[PDB]
Amino acid sequence: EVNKIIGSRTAGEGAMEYLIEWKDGHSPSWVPSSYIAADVVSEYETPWWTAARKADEQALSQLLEDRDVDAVDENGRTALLFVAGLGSDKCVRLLAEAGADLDHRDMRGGLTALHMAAGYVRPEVVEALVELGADIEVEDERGLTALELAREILKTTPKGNPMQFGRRIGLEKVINVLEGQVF
Ligand SMILES: [Mg+2]
Repeated sequence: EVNKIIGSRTAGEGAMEYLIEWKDGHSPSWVPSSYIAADVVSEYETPWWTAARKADEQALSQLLEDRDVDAVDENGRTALLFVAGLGSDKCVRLLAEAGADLDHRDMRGGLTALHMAAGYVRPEVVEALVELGADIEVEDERGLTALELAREILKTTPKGNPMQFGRRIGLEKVINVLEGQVF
């Protein structure tokens, strides 16, 4: 008896709830995602995930009016993780300013936005997350901080062509930022 979904929120640990405009006229109220049709939920969430994967700052800003900054997908990713991995410091800052949990861990290894930024070699995003107050000591399921992950990826990166050489330079910048080195 859903007319439309008119809002989203996180609940508890890792759950989503939706604000429902009811067909029969009862005042809108919050229900767990499981109480209503999967297709109506999926169709409501789509523009959010599209905006995050496009690092579309304008669309994220508009959608935030009614939706939770920390909406999670099936794998426990929030928009912050998607835009951090893509290297969008503009969208990282937008979402942080909107109240995103900077320390959110996913369910595909327990990675944070800082692990995504370190692993995809996004030094400006690592800088931004540190500035904005991410807890750099948060560990993934393997017990690795973002700094330890960056060092691991550096050790597995060969030195053989100019693109690989450049990747190593970016990883070294990630490492220097997380170590708190003087620039
Ligand atoms: Mg350690």
